[PDB]
Amino acid sequence: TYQAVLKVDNKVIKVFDLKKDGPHYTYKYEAKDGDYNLIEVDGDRIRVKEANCADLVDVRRGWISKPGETPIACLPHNLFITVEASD
Ligand SMILES: [Zn+2]
Repeated sequence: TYQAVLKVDNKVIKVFDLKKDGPHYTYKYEAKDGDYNLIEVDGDRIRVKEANCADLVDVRRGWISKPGETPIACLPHNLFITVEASD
């Protein structure tokens, strides 16, 4: 079993459990300045579904689910999603 760690501005703000038979939902990160990234968890996988950064690189990256995968990164918003083991 794995977990996704969402970090923004060097603060870990949310840890999502990645369960194969798990729920499907969205979580919105939105800063006071209007910068936002919409996280979508679908069972055991996670992505940024939508964002308003200038290049949408994190959106275009799509889903990750395994610890070794390159983290989802929105560099303009200083936001990162990495997958890791339940330790
Ligand atoms: Zn981005």
